[PDB]
Amino acid sequence: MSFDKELALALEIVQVSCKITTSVAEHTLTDQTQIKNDKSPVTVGDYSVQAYVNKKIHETFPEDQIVAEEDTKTIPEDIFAKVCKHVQIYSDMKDDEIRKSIDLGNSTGGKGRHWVLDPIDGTLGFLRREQYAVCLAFMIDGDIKVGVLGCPNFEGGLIVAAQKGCGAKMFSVNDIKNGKDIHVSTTPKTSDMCFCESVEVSHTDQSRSKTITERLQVTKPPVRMDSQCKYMAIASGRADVYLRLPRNLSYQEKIWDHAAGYLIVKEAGGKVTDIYGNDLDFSLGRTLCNNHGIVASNGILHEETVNVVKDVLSDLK
Ligand SMILES: Nc1ncnc2c1ncn2[C@@H]1O[C@H](COP(=O)(O)O)[C@@H](O)[C@H]1O
Ligand SMILES: [Mg+2]
Ligand code: NA
Repeated sequence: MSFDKELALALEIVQVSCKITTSVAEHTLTDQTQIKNDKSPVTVGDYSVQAYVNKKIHETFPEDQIVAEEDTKTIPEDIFAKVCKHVQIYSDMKDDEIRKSIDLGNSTGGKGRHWVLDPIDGTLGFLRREQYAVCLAFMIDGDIKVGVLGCPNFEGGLIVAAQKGCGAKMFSVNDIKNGKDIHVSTTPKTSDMCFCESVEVSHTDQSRSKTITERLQVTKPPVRMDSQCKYMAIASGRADVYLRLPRNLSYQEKIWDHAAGYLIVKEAGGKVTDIYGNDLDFSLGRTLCNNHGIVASNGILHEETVNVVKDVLSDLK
């Protein structure tokens, strides 16, 4: 009823993944960047991490399906070229296996055993040379069992990991053998809360979080940061609350944006719901289709915050 094996695999490959991303970042970023048709960026690093991880997962657990962000549908010839080369540093795949590996990420989730991957979470914070994450989780019937977040730029480079029921833990990117426990903060007044949110204005409503926090009488200004590294701040007590605020009722959050962090905050003693206080349902596919937005906190302040968020956002459509 424990998942030691799934968890040892994830720490192993998230840690290499981090080596892969730091080394991709050693070069100029432009000639390594693609603009998806939807306008979002994706880099040589995303494809390299996802090729390596799907390969390692598929070798070790031949029956599990993978849900991951990227695919090869369209991926320019010269980017692919560089992926290939970054990949062969860590495994012997020919350009063939690499494409096949990246394309294993097409599972629709739901029943059974699924791995959930963000090869680079917050790709923009990666071009920004600021916060970003390799995000891996393992679930069964939409219940998260293992979550790993590797964050090469946060406070020196840190890896946090949790399996269900067994607590939360922090590692250096350099040593995944020696970890420490990790518990959310004990902050009991919302006026003393440090709150966090995305840097991008398209990913969260920063005008309304201002309103919410001003009502909660928050003194300090938001720390704006990219990626699931926001869940990792909640979990280690560096931040108090984390808001992700929608502008409509039609955006559905991707499960590779939330699943690893979700379990890590809960194991470290906090609470994660949506903006109406409902628990996240990871069993309805590739997105959290029965949820609207995110509230992640240290548990102490959750309902107090949710009440004010419900209200500032009762007009979504
Ligand atoms: N309209 C949107 N609302 C919320 N999240 C989004 C939206 N569009 C894209 N995203 C996701 O936000 C993630 C990055 O969030 P962040 O790093 O917090 O800015 C990406 O992985 C996107 O999938
Ligand atoms: Mg990404
Ligand atoms: Na992402």
